[PDB]
Amino acid sequence: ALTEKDLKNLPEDGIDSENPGKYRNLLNDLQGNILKGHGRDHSVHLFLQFKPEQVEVVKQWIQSFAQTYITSAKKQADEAFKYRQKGVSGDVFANFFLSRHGYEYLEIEPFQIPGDKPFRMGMKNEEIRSSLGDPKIATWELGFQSEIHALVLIADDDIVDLLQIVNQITQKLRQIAEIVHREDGFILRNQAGQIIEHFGFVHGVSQPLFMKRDVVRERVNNCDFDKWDPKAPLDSILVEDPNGNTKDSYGSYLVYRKLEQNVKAFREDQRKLAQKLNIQENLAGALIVGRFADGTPVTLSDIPTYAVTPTNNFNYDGDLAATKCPFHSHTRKTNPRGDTARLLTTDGHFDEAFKEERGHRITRRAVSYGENNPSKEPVSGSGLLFLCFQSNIENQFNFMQSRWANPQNFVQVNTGPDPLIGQPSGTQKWPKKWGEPETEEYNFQLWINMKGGEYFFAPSISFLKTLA
Amino acid sequence: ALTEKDLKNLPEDGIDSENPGKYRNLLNDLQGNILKGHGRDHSVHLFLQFKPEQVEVVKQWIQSFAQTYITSAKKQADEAFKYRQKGVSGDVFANFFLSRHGYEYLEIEPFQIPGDKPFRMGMKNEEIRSSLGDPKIATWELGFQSEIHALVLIADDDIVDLLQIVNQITQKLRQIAEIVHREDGFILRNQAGQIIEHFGFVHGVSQPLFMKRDVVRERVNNCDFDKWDPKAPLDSILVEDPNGNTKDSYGSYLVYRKLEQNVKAFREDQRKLAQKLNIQENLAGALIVGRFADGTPVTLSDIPTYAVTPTNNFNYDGDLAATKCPFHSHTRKTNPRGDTARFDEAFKEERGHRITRRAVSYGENNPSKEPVSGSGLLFLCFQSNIENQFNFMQSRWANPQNFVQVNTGPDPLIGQPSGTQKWPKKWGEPETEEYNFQLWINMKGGEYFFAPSISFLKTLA
Amino acid sequence: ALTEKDLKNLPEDGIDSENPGKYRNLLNDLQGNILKGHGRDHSVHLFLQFKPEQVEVVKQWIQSFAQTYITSAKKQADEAFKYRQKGVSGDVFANFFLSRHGYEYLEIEPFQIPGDKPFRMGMKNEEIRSSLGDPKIATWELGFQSEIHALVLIADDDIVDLLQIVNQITQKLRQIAEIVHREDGFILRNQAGQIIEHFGFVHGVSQPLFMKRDVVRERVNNCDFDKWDPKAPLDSILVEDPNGNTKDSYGSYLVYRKLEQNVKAFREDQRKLAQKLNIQENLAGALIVGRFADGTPVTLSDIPTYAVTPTNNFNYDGDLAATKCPFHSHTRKTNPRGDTARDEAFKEERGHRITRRAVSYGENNPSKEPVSGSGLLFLCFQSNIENQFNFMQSRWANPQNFVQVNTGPDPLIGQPSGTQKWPKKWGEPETEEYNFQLWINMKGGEYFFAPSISFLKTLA
Amino acid sequence: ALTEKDLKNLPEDGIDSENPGKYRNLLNDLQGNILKGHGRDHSVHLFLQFKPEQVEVVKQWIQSFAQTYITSAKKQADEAFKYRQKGVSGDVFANFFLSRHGYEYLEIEPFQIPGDKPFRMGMKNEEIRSSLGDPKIATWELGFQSEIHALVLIADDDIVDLLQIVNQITQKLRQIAEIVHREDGFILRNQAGQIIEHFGFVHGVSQPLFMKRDVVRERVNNCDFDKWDPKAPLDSILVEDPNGNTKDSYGSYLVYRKLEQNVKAFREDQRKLAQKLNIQENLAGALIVGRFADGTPVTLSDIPTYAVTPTNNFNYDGDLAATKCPFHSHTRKTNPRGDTARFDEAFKEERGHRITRRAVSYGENNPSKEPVSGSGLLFLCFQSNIENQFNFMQSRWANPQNFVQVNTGPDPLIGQPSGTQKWPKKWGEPETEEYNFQLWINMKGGEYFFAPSISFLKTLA
Ligand code: HEM
Ligand code: HEM
Ligand code: HEM
Ligand code: HEM
Repeated sequence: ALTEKDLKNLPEDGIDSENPGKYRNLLNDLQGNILKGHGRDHSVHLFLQFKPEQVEVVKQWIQSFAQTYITSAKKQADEAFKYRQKGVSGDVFANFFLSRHGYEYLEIEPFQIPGDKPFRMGMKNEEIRSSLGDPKIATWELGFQSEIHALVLIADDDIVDLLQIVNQITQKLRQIAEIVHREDGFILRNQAGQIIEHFGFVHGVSQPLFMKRDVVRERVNNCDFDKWDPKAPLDSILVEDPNGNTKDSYGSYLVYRKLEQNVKAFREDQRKLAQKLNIQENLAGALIVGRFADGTPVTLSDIPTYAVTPTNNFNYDGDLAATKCPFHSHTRKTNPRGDTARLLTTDGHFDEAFKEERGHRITRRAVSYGENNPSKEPVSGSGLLFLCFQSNIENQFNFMQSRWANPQNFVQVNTGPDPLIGQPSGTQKWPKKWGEPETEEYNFQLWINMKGGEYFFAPSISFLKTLA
Repeated sequence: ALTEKDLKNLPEDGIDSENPGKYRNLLNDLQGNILKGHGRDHSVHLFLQFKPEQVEVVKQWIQSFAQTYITSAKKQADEAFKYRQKGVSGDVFANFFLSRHGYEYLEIEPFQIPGDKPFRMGMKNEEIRSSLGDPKIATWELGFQSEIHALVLIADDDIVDLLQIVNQITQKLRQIAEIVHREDGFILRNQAGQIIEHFGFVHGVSQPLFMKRDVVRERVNNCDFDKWDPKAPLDSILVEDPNGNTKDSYGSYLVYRKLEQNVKAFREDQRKLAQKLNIQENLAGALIVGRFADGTPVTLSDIPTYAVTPTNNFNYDGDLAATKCPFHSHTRKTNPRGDTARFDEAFKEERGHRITRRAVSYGENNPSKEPVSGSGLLFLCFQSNIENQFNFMQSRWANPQNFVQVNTGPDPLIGQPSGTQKWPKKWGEPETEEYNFQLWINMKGGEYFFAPSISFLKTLA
Repeated sequence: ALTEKDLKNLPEDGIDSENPGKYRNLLNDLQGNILKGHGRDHSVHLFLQFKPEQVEVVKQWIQSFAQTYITSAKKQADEAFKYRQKGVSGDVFANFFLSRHGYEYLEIEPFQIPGDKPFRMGMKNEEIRSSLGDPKIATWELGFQSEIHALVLIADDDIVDLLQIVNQITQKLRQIAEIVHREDGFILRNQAGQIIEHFGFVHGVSQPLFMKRDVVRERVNNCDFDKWDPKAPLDSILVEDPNGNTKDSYGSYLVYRKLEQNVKAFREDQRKLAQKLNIQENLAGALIVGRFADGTPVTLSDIPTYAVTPTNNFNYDGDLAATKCPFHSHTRKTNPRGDTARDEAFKEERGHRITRRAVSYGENNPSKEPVSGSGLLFLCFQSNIENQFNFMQSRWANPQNFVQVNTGPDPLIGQPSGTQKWPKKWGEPETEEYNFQLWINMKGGEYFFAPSISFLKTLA
Repeated sequence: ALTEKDLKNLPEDGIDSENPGKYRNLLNDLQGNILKGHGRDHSVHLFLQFKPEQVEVVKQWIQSFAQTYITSAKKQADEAFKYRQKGVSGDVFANFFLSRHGYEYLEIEPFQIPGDKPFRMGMKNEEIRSSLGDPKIATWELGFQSEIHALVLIADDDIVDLLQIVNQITQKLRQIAEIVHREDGFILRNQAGQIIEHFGFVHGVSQPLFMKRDVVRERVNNCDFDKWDPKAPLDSILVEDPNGNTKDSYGSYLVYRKLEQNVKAFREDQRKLAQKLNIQENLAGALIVGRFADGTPVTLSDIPTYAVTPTNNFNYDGDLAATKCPFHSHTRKTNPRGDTARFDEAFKEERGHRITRRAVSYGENNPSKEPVSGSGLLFLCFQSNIENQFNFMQSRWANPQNFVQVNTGPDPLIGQPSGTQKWPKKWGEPETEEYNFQLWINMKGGEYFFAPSISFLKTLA
């Protein structure tokens, strides 16, 4: 019975998984890892292509997997609650995702396939590739060149147990599917214990928030959200599953991209940038990313502050000319925190324009691959397994990459591409002295390579359980 | 060339140790641990009485110690910078302090001895004892009953190495001095990794800030400064060293007090208070201290809320009647945040009484245990004027029953003598009930010292 | 050159990898993990079926794998030496094995396929199954019911890294092969840090030894060799690779069996046995296995004694009537230490030994009691499967009359189960009958050959 | 009752601390750390000189320390038992030792002072120094140049708590004694978790054994002692305390020596030796010490075996020509395992020279580093006769060039003065080459003490 209103407006404290009220049925039929990350230290990603002419036994397998393993949002919350209260660790965590091709394999009518246009086109689609600035599909890792039908995600803190359970699951799975690709994701940490990505920066700091446990935690640590509200409405991440079987059956769209990071070359380019500007290497890093390695926002400081829990309580209102945090910095390109509402609004509707800007946000659930020692500097074979959720790929991930990160004239003319993820690489203007207007041009090179991926839908659990 | 102006007004971002500008010479000749704490996990405190008739060899020893070991504020900042940037751990940290009696031992002329009156009088002085409400000197631990000339402080994160270095240092030291007392300080922590004191409360939260690294961290991570500005001027902590060699030779006055904490009895009294008011035990704690054990200010909340960086950008403007945080609570007694001004001139004066705390713990290192005796706080603080700062805070704020208002009662944590407080029955409502919270902290000994400029110590012989 | 003499007689200190003498060329072309275990904490086992009509590209893949990853015995020894001397870890460990079906897929002429008869027949063969007392092939786990061509084994101490490297390897591999089954092996330990198996017993103690580093360690730290000599000749494990590129090209035959252990039921049966005999649970365990859980040989003691290096320099000469260690106990069945010879007969008895390279699967917490899904990935090497593993199972463990009439089957591994006679009091003759049940289930496996490296490097 | 027989013959399984039988009174009145090491990870050593004319208050202090802190052998065993059985940690461990000078300070009559001649002479005695090959007393560290009366030893696994307890103990102690020197001992370990000394070799492997727990553990791990019996009779370590309160009152003589180890130079010398002989560096180490770094005996192997618990089950009967383990190697010099008997009576006499080691490390705690000075071994050992045990071992075995055979040369590790050894070119073959391995251990000070019975100390005042 959830209305338009209920989906467009998050409660003030978020959705309370212990007292869900009208969101109870939703949480029971929605898969986990969407509204709140599964939080497990290890994961396995199995990309599947179902075997020809085996539709009925495939459906039986999916059904059994949904009955036995898939974790709902309610189950995810209950497992976290039982762990905190009684030290009892829960079952493995599991998600199941379908591509558009997967829906076709399953003989679901076109009109019943999730409607998102990028999801239907697929990440190999030439128009999609062109719009993202992505490389040719022939450059992708072999696993991703196959037609992918589905993704199985299994996660757990105990790696050896995770491997055993995966090996059990795969016995029946292999009868009906080719496993065309596998990843074993993990969480990289720095010596302070912060979660980082391979270039050494704390990662996952700024997220749309939905669940009470997150909202309340973030509020107490971010000054009552007095500079930035991280809450987001449910309709920025959920969509009705057109084939769900409850009054409140929802899913979300997944973007999966394997992003290789050339750490050695990145560090060299960062040092060179620092030498050219005659600044500290750590500040050069902060100008590229928008934060110091520890998470300190460069809009707020020209030095790292080393807080283990970095602040998210800022906007760029004290930095309108972007002489502290440049317009090109990754954080400011991907989350303008109002820049588009000021700079690109001429009818004066700041509030409406800011709401629209905020509607482009993505909910990240990324993990690392490759080298697990963060002191090392891999050239290839290490990076980020980029996963994010949204209700509209065209308006969220694709928008963020194609309209914000890539273009040289966003948010203002001659900003240049995002030096971390913008394709193609180009020219940025860097402040010589933090907080002062004079800049110098430097072409920071793109040290991230797209190695493959796909768009999926996370269906409602009831859909999956009644497929056979 | 630092002027009156430079000393009375801190720069907006504090003193930048990596780009010190006009403060460069000051930072080279000022000892560390004053403007910013040494931050090491372990320390050794050696209290000295120099041996009679050995003035010249004592001076030679002090000179060698200053040349080899003493850490300047600049060196301290450089060691932290090298550690962050390259993982290289620095030398051991060291301070050296002299008492007035120590200056006299060294045959320094009276006009050249630091001028602070409490420092000159000494912590054993009867007037000082009476003013502080302190116990009789005959009750102090034996080590502190000796005439103390100096204090050597050595600190390091690696405890075993620290002990070896100390044992090396003490070989030549014992030739020229009696070590009359030793402490081995350490940092107590809660399960979240926050620094606490033996009663279980997060500790060292609210400080005067001077250095850029501290000022910016606080501003960025603790919600800016619009309710409470933690910056302080240099003249609230530094004093020109009358015997320094440089144009910018400064020191500071140290108060050292060994404060024994009866954890078992404190917890019992806290439970009895809670049960008398029919409130949660954690809230009873918060009414005694002014914060919950997790650091949550009781003026802002009647429950703990677990902020990772405990809140400090607040004042009592939403709590004028003190029915959330009582006037008697330790934090509100020791930092009234404008109560005395209730303006601008009066608040500046009020803020001039602040102290810069550099305390460490002694005794039991397992924070789950409940020692009765032999555990507590090695209370160290710095200031430019002991009469106006530590002594003022203890004698005029914490102890009196009529500060800040009539019948407030003494600070139930540190006030001497103990007395009667009025406790709100319901947080945020006016009705109170009287309860005599007992004093569970005992003064076991201490002394006042001066941290001299490094150049003074390096050219003493 | 290696002569018959060199293969039939191990040097007194074993083969010295750092000064190999006449064995130098052999160690260069022989895969690791055979003469000495790879010693890595984690492993991944990938069972392969090559895709139809892709023989040439399969050969190219195998060749690249042999050039890039396969660890020789010389490389294995060098990696251990560099690790001890300089702390440098070095590469992942890798083996590659072929089944007879794999040889046929690769269009290798029959006269060139390794000659061992069980190997050629395959572990699914009905005569093999019957001989071993094995269950029907339809009861096997699904992965093992496919026709298996090859096994890729990759191992490393750093599990996360191992997983990344495996995922890299499998990208090109999947183009030319189905991965029909996977295991992730790991090492179970007790609180003292000794390697154990799921029933709780220290495991991997008694082995044929070949390399100096093993021989000397064992001699120095395990009380010399005067009661039991653990050395074995190279011809008890190595076989000439008919397709190697020199006369010094050797391989070995691998037996792989997934053996599920019902820990819960085993412990109950052990407790019931102990109650029936009115003895301590731990002694009942020792009578089943031949050792206490801590490794203490039950022939030597009726109590555990916690030796750090579990004892292996013993025989049953003080226990001829088997009233301390019964004739049915697992250790005494699988290694009679002279019972069958009661000189030439003892040498023959010792020729049946197997070199074990097993690892665990399933539950990694050894305090738990899984019913199914946990056990031992049993791997062993030999030069002659008929005379070694198959002999040990079919002629020693299984039969009721080995080593003497009415001994009964090995209560741990004997198939089918039956009746054992158990001493009421250790060291005294009176026994009582009890049918210990079989709590190990064969879930699948295959026989393979580990070829010489030069064969694999020049296959395309 | 204890008879001559009981003291000259250890029971087959050693003394059972849980069931002591005839040894019950002995274990109550005997200090710990003698028959079995205290096994604590940290210790503090306080060397004392009692203050002139304060004999009676010194006696009262010693009495209170014996009543409150000193650990008997029985208490030590009970604390270990409770810890294993219930996880309950015990009190700190403590010993108290007196020098001959300390006995004289306490006005104990000469006939009542322990009779051992080296003990009475003192380690500063010129004839003692000459006999040991020791350096001039003026080269010792300053702390050891004082007249030392006593040594207080306090030990615990929890370093911070140990420090606090020591600081408490020293308050009353300082009233009646000068603390002339302090060490903070610790246990150095290699990456495998084995206890090592600074040169990197596993240390403490071969010991005389007395207590059942040790005897049984060692027996099971050493092949039922079939090559070497490590047991020793009680009279090789215990001495009747002439001033104990019963006939079951015993003590032992302590040798304490601070031995500095030049790790950097030792490693260079080892590498030079290896290059000259064209052998592996690890084997060169084994030829110096008698064992590889991991403990593997070089008499048994020319390669390390890396067993975490090294074997002790060997003698040199497979190596009579000493071409595997040279006659000069430290282990073979200090424990010939029958070389001097080459029988039964001579081997018994040879075994009577053994010492029971209770050493700990000082200085650098990171074993990967290579200190030149300031790091080493705090060498402690016990015996019933210093002349026949430690002094005999150093002066008659380690030092002489003609022990055990002509032109063996000094022990290259500890022999003073240094000289020439003959090293086998190829392990197990006779041809040798001369190389002068240098002495990289420096004696920095020490003293001989007696560990008195507890009853003596408890009734001293
Ligand atoms: C290997 C590739 C990438 C790296 C290393 C990376 C790194 C980071 C870092 C260090 C942060 C700052 C801390 C945080 O809030 O998490 C961040 C934030 C973020 N990144 Fe990325 N990023 C990557 C790819 C992407 C891509 C492809 C997108 C979207 C198209 C994206 C969108 C975001 C967003 C939305 C934020 C949060 C901005 C905010 O709310 O302040 N990132 N990224
Ligand atoms: C064992 C004795 C003491 C204990 C257990 C103790 C405990 C605490 C605690 C828990 C806080 C709150 C957190 C913080 O800001 O650090 C605090 C604050 C403080 N204490 Fe103490 N204290 C002790 C002695 C003293 C003494 C003797 C003084 C001065 C005479 C003092 C002055 C202060 C001041 C100035 C603050 C900061 C108040 C603010 O700015 O809000 N304390 N103390
Ligand atoms: C899950 C199945 C099995 C378990 C739990 C198991 C367990 C053990 C145990 C605890 C030992 C004693 C310690 C040792 O020397 O390793 C051992 C020894 C041994 N086992 Fe097994 N075993 C299993 C299967 C097999 C099979 C199938 C064979 C051969 C057909 C075998 C052959 C041996 C041999 C040869 C020894 C060494 C005996 C000796 O030399 O004293 N085991 N086994
Ligand atoms: C810094 C000085 C010394 C070092 C580094 C050192 C090192 C060692 C090492 C590595 C061992 C072999 C393992 C073991 O403990 O059994 C050992 C054994 C021994 N050392 Fe020392 N040692 C030192 C000084 C001394 C001195 C001064 C003596 C006697 C005068 C001595 C007597 C012994 C004895 C008796 C053994 C055992 C011999 C045996 O029973 O096999 N050591 N030493």
